[PDB]
Amino acid sequence: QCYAEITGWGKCLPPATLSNHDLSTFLDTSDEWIQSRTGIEQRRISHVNTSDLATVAAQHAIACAGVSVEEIDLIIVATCSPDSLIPNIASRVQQNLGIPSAAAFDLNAAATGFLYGLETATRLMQASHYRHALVIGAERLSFYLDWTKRDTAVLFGDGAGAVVLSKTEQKVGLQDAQIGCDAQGRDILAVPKFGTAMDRFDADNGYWAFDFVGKEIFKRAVRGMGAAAQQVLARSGLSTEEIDVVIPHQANIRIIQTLCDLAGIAQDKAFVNIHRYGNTSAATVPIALCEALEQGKIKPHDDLLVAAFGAGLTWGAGHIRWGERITPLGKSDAQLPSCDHTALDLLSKAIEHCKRH
Amino acid sequence: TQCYAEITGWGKCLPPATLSNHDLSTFLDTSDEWIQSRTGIEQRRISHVNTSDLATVAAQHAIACAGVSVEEIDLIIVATCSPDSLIPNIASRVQQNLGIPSAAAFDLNAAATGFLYGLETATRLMQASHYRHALVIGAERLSFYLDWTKRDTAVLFGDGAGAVVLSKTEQKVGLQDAQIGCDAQGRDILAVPKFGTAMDRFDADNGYWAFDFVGKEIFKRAVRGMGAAAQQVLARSGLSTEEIDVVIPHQANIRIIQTLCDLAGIAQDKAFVNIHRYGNTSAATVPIALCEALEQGKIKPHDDLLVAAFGAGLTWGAGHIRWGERITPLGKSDAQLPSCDHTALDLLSKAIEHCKRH
Ligand SMILES: CC(C)(COP(=O)(O)OP(=O)(O)OC[C@H]1O[C@@H](n2cnc3c(N)ncnc32)[C@H](O)[C@@H]1OP(=O)(O)O)[C@@H](O)C(=O)NCCC(=O)NCCS
Ligand SMILES: CCCCCCCC(=O)O
Repeated sequence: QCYAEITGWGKCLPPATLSNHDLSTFLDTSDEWIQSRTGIEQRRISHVNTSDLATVAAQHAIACAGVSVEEIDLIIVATCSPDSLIPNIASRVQQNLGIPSAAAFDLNAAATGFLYGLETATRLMQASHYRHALVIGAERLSFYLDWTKRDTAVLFGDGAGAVVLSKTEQKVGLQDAQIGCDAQGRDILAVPKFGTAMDRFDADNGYWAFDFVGKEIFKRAVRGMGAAAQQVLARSGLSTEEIDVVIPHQANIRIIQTLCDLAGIAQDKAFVNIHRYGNTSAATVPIALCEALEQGKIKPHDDLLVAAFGAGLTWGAGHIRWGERITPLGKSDAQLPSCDHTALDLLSKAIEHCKRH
Repeated sequence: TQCYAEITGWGKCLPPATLSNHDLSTFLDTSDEWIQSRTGIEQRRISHVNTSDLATVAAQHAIACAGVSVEEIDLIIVATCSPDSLIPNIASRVQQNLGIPSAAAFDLNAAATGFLYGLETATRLMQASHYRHALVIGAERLSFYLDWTKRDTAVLFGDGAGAVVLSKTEQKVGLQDAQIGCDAQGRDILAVPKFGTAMDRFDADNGYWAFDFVGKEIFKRAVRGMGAAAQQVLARSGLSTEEIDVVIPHQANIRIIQTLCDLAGIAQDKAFVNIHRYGNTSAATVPIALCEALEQGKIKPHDDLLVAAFGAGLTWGAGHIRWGERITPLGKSDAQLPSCDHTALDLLSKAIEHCKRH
């Protein structure tokens, strides 16, 4: 019996920041409404592709773990916004990092993708011959947004988070997990016409709908994450009070609060950074984990509950038992190339096109 | 304690519209003579429906074949590089279509090696955790991507889907050892760089994307990648090469398949080939081939199978499957695609005209 210890953690947030005030200059919205309803103050807009965000996050996690790129056997990138479909962006991260041989694939389960990835990498390592793995959640959601619709335009940001996993006999890392999907919620969070269903030669194919029914997402997410968390906790044999930290998906603060309240988990145990970055889909959990560790929220031997949901409607929860070390072995100098533009400047073309159309 | 994931169901979905080599000759400077001689491809299928619809039908056939209830399916993996949509994933669409409650549902992209990646992943998930039954699907609508003015690539690819159902068991069956990987130095020799979030969303000409393709370099890297993976798998199995009963390869090029077998010392007649009927269907190739090998009586109970594949990445893989007792379906499915009211040329008419005009 082995386990997959989380030995490295890292993040990459692009520098360009879009404030609620910035959004109010081109949409009929306010910082007052957004902060009160969502809890989001700011979000980051990438000047580079998803794979570049993923690469920097991975470099930080590798340094943190002190592992050699020659030791990495498996690379999973969880994303719904890959640079390209052919080939996958896991292979681009592999190419960028100079990792020889590793299995490299992209996984799409929306914002639950990082937990899906962590479950998958963990079980691969437990049942087969993978010694070290790199699991990355990375998104450039700004690509997708309709800048005339305030409902969806204020919720999402770009970013990437990463972990490195190391095979061990110590009972650490992901213990039980339950992942799933409520396919009856499929049509309430969707971009139906980007992908091979779109008309390739229609000049207006860029003006797609972002389907979004917020109250239905709320209900299904709470139900989905809640029951998954219960299964995990029940299988662990832990009482609810033994959970030290909750690392949730960062989509909505009231969802996080409701999840904890219905579970009877203390509100102050949930790590929240949505105010800074908004919803970065698959990046939310690994960015949050990385920041929780940086800010001293996770102690050695802590019991963590991870929980997430996403378009699908995918859902999941996991129980992580932390090991001995909460400090990086090394630091990485890795950074994105310099950003010569403001967030409004980056979005200028897309805003003008959506408004004209 | 030690369990295994038996392949208990297999199924396929090939769309009805057939594009012949003659059809291709009416709008490209090519001939059936050249294509059949050079590639061995006679026909390929062009879908009138989205990838998820192909995936759904293949799954229905596999589920009937396995005699499993949709309530028993705990995991759905769709390997594809041509999904209907990115948000949400198409695994969830298959789940919605089939009425599967609760199952983990995700899309996996490792190009044509995706089915083997999927089979490895589902197997290990079942071995290390609480998944009793899984559905693993390779499904593609590659016709979406093609430049119909370029005969080089336009004659090689097709649409389709294949599926398996896996069932947890104590019997030493299903996927035994596997080795999967990626040669990222081959990343730039097979690619469609400008479809995805790297593309200009508001450029009216963003549909006319280029391909990176260096055929001799793909050949070399694919043979090297699959060959060494197959060796690792065989070496870990403790089997001699003569004990392999059937090879189920990726159907990209017949000389690649031949070279793989020759360098491994595997008899050429053990490799199952259906590229002549369907061309390269990326992640669907292996599961369609497996399904057809079973239908045609090529796989016996207790046979040792070698699966091998490669794809853009350059991803690569091999697997050793030990077959169990049953090679016949428990049930048949009536599931079919909706009627196709168009010929393959009619389906491709708009895309052909646009590519020619541009
Ligand atoms: C076995 C192998 C020789 C197969 O070759 P092939 O792709 O079937 O055919 P080739 O690319 O060698 O083409 C041979 C000639 O036919 C011509 N040709 C190509 N497509 C044609 C068409 N549709 N009609 C008529 N002639 C054509 C070419 O001009 C070429 O001549 P050239 O060498 O002077 O350019 C292999 O070594 C190879 O090169 N494969 C390339 C692709 C590959 O290996 N994998 C792709 C999977 S994604
Ligand atoms: C132009 C798109 C064709 C599909 C390329 C991937 C096929 C493979 O992996 O073998």
